[PDB]
Amino acid sequence: ASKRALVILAKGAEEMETVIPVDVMRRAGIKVTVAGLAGKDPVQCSRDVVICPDASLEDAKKEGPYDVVVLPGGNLGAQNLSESAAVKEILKEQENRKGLIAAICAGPTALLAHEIGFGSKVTTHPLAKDKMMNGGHYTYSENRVEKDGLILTSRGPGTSFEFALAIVEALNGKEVAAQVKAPLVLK
Amino acid sequence: ASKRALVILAKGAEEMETVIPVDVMRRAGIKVTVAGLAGKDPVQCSRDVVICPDASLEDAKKEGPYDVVVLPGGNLGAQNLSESAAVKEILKEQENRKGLIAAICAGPTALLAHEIGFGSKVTTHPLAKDKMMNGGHYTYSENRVEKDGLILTSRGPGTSFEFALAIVEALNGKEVAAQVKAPLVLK
Repeated sequence: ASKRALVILAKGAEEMETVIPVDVMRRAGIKVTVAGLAGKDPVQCSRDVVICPDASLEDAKKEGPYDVVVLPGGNLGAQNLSESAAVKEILKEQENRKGLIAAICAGPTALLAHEIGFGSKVTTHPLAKDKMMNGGHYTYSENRVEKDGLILTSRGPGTSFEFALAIVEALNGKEVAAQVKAPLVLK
Repeated sequence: ASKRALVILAKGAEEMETVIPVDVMRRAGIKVTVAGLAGKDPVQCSRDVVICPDASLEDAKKEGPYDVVVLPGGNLGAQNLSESAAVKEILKEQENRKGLIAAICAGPTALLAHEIGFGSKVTTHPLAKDKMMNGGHYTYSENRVEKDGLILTSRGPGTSFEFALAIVEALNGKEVAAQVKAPLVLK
């Protein structure tokens, strides 16, 4: 049986932070659903790459549970995630059921919006720190990837491989992460 | 005036190797055209990410010249590039006019197919070396990014940031590459 990932794709998502996790997770044999927040229409990412989701979020949320819920960054994508009642519900259920939640760059600020994982040690993009830390509900880290229990965070486009491989390790183990990593030609 | 890039997107392209250069180049203020080899329909990449091109290659090739032509990798994407007469023409014109050609992973094997840049020092994905070296028409390198004149090559998903930043440096200079790099949170 394979593990399953839900990647929530909103307008303004950082496309590198979307595609790197999707691709790496699929290399790991994870069943990944790219779910469009706004429906199954194509999504215009932050740098104008247009990605066709696998499903609407509306549909995908009925086909859970997922072993991980992934929140890409990009300032405007994260804002859309933060404003969504559907995202709130998905994250609250995931946290209740002790499933992994993984967010990168500005993505963790949706955790704040939805009151998820308070008390966790987290990282974000440097420019998103102040937003994440408003109210002091998290403890900040400058590590490239941070994991505190079921809350997995990371910093930016350039940490996306490390983030994705951390998700793979959490779901499928160290050996699978190492096997997936080698063909990537990472430093 | 801005520099212009043509990114040729075929079925089976490695989506990370497509999106990272597009996004990084747009961050650099380059005007990037994502051109679908087979037309302007959505393209199913190697790990099933579906990208909507900006234009068909047929249309985009009429709107040149481009300061760089970029060939993503992915074994099957590169095969499609290698089999295309339109790609052959584009690359031969680009080489004739002394414009940059940038190829990553399996992508450089399309240079071999189209008889482009013979004698150049090149790199590829490790698994693509034998194909690239058939006939001894290039000199092989294990550097993460290799540049020999107007032939710029790189190795894999994990070298895509370095590849993209090398394109930015070649087109817009070292200072712009450094400015674009810093917000990425690269090591």
